[PDB]
Amino acid sequence: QPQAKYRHDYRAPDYQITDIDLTFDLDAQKTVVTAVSQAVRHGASDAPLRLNGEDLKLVSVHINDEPWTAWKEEEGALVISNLPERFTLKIINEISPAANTALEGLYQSGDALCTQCEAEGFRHITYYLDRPDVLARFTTKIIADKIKYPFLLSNGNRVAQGELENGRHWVQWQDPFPKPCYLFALVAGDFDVLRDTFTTRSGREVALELYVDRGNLDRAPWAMTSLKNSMKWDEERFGLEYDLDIYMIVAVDFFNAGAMENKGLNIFNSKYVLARTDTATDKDYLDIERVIGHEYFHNWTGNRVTCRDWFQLSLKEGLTVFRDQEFSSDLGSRAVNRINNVRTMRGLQFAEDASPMAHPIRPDMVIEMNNFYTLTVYEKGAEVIRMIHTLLGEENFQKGMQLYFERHDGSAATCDDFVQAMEDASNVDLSHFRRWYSQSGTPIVTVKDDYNPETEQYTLTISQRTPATPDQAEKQPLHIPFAIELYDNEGKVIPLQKGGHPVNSVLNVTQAEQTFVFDNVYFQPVPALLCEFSAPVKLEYKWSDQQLTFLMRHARNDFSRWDAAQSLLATYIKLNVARHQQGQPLSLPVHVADAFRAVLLDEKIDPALAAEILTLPSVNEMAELFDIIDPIAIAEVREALTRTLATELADELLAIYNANYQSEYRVEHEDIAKRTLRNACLRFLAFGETHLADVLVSKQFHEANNMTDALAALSAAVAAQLPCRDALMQEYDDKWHQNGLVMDKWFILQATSPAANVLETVRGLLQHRSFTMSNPNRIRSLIGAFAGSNPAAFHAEDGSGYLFLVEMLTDLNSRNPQVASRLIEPLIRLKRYDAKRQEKMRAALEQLKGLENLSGDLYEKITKALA
Ligand SMILES: N[C@@H](CCC(=O)O)C(=O)O
Ligand code: NA
Ligand code: NA
Ligand code: NA
Ligand code: NA
Ligand code: NA
Ligand code: NA
Ligand code: NA
Ligand code: NA
Ligand code: NA
Ligand code: NA
Ligand SMILES: [Zn+2]
Repeated sequence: QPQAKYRHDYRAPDYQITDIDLTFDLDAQKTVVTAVSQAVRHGASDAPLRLNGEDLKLVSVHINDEPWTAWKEEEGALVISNLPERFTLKIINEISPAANTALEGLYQSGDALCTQCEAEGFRHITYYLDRPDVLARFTTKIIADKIKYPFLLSNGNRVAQGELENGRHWVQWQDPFPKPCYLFALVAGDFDVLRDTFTTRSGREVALELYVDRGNLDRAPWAMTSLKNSMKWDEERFGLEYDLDIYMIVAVDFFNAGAMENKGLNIFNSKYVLARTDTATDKDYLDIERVIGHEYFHNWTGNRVTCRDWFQLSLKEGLTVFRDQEFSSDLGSRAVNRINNVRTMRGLQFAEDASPMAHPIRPDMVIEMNNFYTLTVYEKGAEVIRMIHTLLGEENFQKGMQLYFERHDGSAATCDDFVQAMEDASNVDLSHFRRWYSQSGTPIVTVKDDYNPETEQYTLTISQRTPATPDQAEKQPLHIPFAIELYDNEGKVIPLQKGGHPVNSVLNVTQAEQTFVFDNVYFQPVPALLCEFSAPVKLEYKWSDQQLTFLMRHARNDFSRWDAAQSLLATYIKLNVARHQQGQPLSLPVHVADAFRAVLLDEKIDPALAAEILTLPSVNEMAELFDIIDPIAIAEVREALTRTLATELADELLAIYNANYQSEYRVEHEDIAKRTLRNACLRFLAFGETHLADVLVSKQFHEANNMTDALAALSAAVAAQLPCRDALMQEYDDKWHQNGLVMDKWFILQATSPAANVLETVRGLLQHRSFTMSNPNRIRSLIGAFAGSNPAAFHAEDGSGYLFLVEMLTDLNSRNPQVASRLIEPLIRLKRYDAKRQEKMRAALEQLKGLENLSGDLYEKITKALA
């Protein structure tokens, strides 16, 4: 069952493989793989070649065409001894795509065959040096039944093709860029193809090809459009062009993650490709955009420069997430992007950094590498890259990117290499900054202020510390870029300065405790603190309600207005959760409701921003405010708050809802912002007088000319338990049952229902005609949404949620351990809950620990959780 691997153990490989020639005789039941690799020894003469392989049937081994006798198979490996220094290795083996339920390696997605090799899936295809610092030039020949698999795709360009007897054919591909094997891809199947072209700024014409299941071609143009937008943006912002002749994307229905950046042949979860205005929401459109961009941006940050080892995952993922965010932000509402990314950081990643699974963005220890494709590596990773950007500014940051590619193009690099490039290009010292790579947990930054009217000085006294996490007992101060702005009482910025000279508004918070003194502060300021969430930290500062509403009215950056609103609410969320636990109803000062009233009626606020201020923090974001989480109190308080605001703001809500009506549906940023505001008003309106609400919601649902508006109405019906809910839910089922992606939204609504009988409805749905345990998207929509997005039901006092999740994980552990491990995450958070909950959650985890054939993926999490 073991065994953890450790970053500090990295060693350069004893052998390299420079070129690999693959042939697949493809069949669902039995695929024959022939792999001819050119190998070179780099380590000691007597070192055996250790190849990784899993679930392979070895047929033969030859070395320079000599059948080899000096080898043995061991657990996960083929160990070949007594080799020359350079030689040709030839392996023949068999695998069975149809048996592959874990969806790693070569597997079946409906009638298609496709691959997923990151992290360590290639070893499920043949015996190989399945480690990302081994880089080979691939040539791939695919042979298959012509009728079942008319399209035979791999990385690169087509260099040969032929027909064979018995209705077979083949295509051979060649990719000139050396690659680690996690970037190998193969697809075989029968597809509709949308083809288009992008012309790079230096005049290279790239053929673009999007492969979708037959009948899905009508849902492809947005994705193709987003790809072109991605290519253009990476040229304009980063100076990067695509480096091949063709760019293929294949949308498949059975896929564990969102998508995969395989060189020239990305494979996508169809969730992040398929859109039409009646099937997909504005959010889907902007997610498709994000993820198409992300995989495209990987071509440089990931493919042209790869990872020395898997502990360096954030080198590509943090950076590529930063890039997808800058892309979304440049194209759309930068404020909305930042706000949402901050909501994700505070509401979801902070929770992980306080969990038993906590790790630094560059982990030190890993048992199952698929457990480290995390909010931390990705989202916190990007926040770290963004801190570098904050510290260097754009021009220097882009010089660091240039030095990074100039030094590392065509190699496997480390996080440390990236930091060094940024430091050397910029001349900004990032020694201390590197500690963000090696330390887990969320720093807490404590600020106290003092204004001195005699000296006309404002002084901030800033402290930091990070609590211990289960993985690390010593913690040390980080280099926290801590952006401020100071406002006079009319809302003007006060120049920051000291002893005659300008001071940078990004303060360098590097120690446990420091003081910063600003001079020439003629009037007592109101500060904005941690502007743009300039570091991924908790901020402890004793805001007055009035300072916060002042900021809501006057802060220069849209984000600071939002964030001031969140700090205003936070006090009253905490108040009312304590009240709720004593049986006391919601209490909200009049002046708080008035601050949201003012936002509804301020004509000068960008509606994109108004919408976000009028979107209350989620139950996950609310949970981050507390030492011990009470999910039932949080959920009832969020409901009560919503009903309070609905009552107090009813007329203003209706007015803004009506004013933002749009007869034309467009996927355009201004339109989206208006719709988002409209629908934010709708959420409150749904909790007004019952009949009025029922009529308004039902009308939106029935008269919508797009899925954004239909879903928002259905969601509101569900959330407020309106009388129309059952009829609208049944209508959506009747209309959409045949469409998995669209039914996923309905599964989410079912799983997150506040109805008393939600669990029972969810169990029933395991037999629904649109549900299947074979499909990860369906799993995550129904089961995962219950456990992870309905904490109130998941954490029902009778413990029924935990038992339900145990039953589901008991199946998934064997079927698909990666989706199992995603779904176990809520149970591993047990120590945030009260003792009675902890006790039932430990018991659920102890049941799981006892499973016959416990996957490594779950073993890792369960062990940390029970510690
Ligand atoms: N492969 C990623 C998603 C997309 C990406 O990181 O490139 C994951 O498995 O979570
Ligand atoms: Na071959
Ligand atoms: Na073996
Ligand atoms: Na990836
Ligand atoms: Na990559
Ligand atoms: Na923008
Ligand atoms: Na595994
Ligand atoms: Na994976
Ligand atoms: Na809000
Ligand atoms: Na949380
Ligand atoms: Na906008
Ligand atoms: Zn990625």
